[PDB]
Amino acid sequence: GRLFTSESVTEGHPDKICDAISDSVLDALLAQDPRSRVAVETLVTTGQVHVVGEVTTTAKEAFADITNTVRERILDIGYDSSDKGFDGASCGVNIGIGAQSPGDQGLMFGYAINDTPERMPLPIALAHRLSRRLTEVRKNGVLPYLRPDGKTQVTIEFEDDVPVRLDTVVISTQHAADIDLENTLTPDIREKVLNTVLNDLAHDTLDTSSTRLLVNPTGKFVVGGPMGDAGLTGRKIIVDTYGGWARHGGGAFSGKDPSKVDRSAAYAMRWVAKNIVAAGLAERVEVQVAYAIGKAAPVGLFIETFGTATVDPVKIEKIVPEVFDLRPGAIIRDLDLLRPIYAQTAAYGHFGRTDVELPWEQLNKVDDLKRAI
Amino acid sequence: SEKGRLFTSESVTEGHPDKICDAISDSVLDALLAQDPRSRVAVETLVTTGQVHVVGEVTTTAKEAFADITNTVRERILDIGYDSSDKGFDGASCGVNIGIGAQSPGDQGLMFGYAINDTPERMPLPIALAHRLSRRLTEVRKNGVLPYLRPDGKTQVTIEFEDDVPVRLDTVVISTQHAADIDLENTLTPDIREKVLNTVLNDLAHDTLDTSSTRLLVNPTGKFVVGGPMGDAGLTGRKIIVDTYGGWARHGGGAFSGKDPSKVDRSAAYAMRWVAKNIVAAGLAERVEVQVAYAIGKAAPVGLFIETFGTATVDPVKIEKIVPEVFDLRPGAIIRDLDLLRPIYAQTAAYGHFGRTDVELPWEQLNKVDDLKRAI
Ligand SMILES: [Ca+2]
Ligand SMILES: [Ca+2]
Ligand SMILES: [Ca+2]
Ligand SMILES: [Ca+2]
Repeated sequence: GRLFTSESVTEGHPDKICDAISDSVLDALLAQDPRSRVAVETLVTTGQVHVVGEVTTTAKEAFADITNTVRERILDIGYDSSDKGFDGASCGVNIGIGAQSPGDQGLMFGYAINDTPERMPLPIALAHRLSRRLTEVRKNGVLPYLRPDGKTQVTIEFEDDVPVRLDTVVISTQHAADIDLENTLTPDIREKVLNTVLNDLAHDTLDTSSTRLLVNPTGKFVVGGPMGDAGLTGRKIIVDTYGGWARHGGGAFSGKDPSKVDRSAAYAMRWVAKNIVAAGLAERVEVQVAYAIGKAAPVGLFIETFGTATVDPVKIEKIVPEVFDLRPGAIIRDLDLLRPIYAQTAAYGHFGRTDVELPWEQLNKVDDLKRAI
Repeated sequence: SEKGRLFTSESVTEGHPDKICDAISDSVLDALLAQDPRSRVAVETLVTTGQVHVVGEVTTTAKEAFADITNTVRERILDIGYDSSDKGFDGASCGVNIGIGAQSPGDQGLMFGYAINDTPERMPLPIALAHRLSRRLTEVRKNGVLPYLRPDGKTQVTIEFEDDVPVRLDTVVISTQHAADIDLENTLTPDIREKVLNTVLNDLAHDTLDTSSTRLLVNPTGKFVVGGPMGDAGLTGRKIIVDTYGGWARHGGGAFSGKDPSKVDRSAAYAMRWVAKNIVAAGLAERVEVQVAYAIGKAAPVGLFIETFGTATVDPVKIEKIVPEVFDLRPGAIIRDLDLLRPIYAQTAAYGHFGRTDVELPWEQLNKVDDLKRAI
């Protein structure tokens, strides 16, 4: 029986702090100037944030306010005290962003699979559901002693490609110093985080009766975030996408405006793949787009259905570029990408989100595909 | 009948800002390991216009090496070739800030490795060719053949595959920094074709890849005089697909540079490359993805899974059985057997960690082929 493990992290993980700050700067600029060009990278370490990169924008007032946007995001994450390892109101904030006033050979992958309602691979889907729920129970006061930093890991056993057993769940979370790990943290996390997520999913074949749950296996986790650590933007690209289950062409998402094809074309390929499986044309699919210098539209569109197609895969390949307009400008227009919608994507995955509606997750092309067959 | 598949991968030179960071992070690692082989290192680097910021955490007895980190940083930048503001960056005069916490002295995981007989080095062809080109691009700068070149650069390779055979080199893009006085059409383009593209193709001598109609584009966006961190920013661990298999294989996550070998994200990824390469070299498959599964509380893997994509010459179940008999995949054993507690990492920080034809790395040795053949 094959095992597969994926992980997720909360918004309080230092690498995710950086992704969120980078995309908070992006959203701030897009809110005032939708055509801003942005390439913003964030570093955090003990007591400090360093935001660098380049921007072309007319949004000078938003640019001036970046320092405050940074602090506010850190406070929203929940870092508001040195006791927690980090305080957005009093940490160091340094800005080294160059500012001015105003194709390529490419491959990009997308993936979808009918193993979850959100059409994601089960290990990453479950890991993200758990990291989101972990944060939710902190913020809604159900478990008020929790602190922001955390990580989830999910190992599933498969038999002939069917997920049959939930093998291991690891949940590591930051928490107040007075909390008993064995008699308070562990059962609260089992009841309020693991069991609620498993009930939400109600998976048809995943046996969770003998799951090994480990909560804070390395013990006390009182201080977290950048304290005694460091984070950078774009260091969780597998967490951001498919958890290792699918191939990745390279390129991080956060801090990049939608003109960056690494972001927008990856989003488009997810959209294509999700609509293909939701249309029942395959149970799982990897979609690959090929772009060439000097041509807007793709020079190639390839799929792999792993034996699960219900129609000829060559037919699927033919109809995708008829149904979808995969020119970069069309993707931007059609998904309405020149809007401040990115800070929300910077933790808990860019794909398969059950808590927010994202343009590239909409099943608005299922009918189109069915008509084209 | 399906249209031929296209696949593109890319590589960057040691002068690309993200690779500058990988190199600085691993140069700090090597400096520490040279004095204290058991140093714990998690060192991240940021560069932007005129400045380097090195952060993270270290546990080491190598206090003299730690004190010298600022000089190690400057020396790496100068070795890359950034020695002037005219080039965008000067290792001797740029800002260098160190914010590293210093002190004196398992996990649920999955990691992938891959190999394939599409190249001599048993790497996927698009990334192998991209890396050979980026290495050669740097080589002709440093050896004086094309002395007007400057450090920053990028290569991209698009190949057409028909029924899994690489049949055509579709496009090669070579983007390189250079001196201001250089004629792009009449000097740079023909020099790059002759000294970089043609030499690499002749070295490779690929039996099926037709290069007679290759579209070569040299600096398609024009002049590239200033580069590196100038008007840009780089960070450690932002080229993980360049570092590995160029998108051809699955990646479990985790960057390499700035991490000592106790980090399983690095050492177990290296071990999986070693396993996959030996499996293919032993004739057990033409291509293979190897997946190792670790559990909290157990040193040895709880699973070892392979995918041979229909190319196995023996039962894949048998391959799965013999791998953990022949390879000791306990983290402590990988570290000992590959001799990882040595200053060998700065060299890995550009041009790929896998498939290197210019340097001999422990995880690329075919010293387990005989063992595998005896176990069948
Ligand atoms: Ca059901
Ligand atoms: Ca529709
Ligand atoms: Ca041997
Ligand atoms: Ca024997």
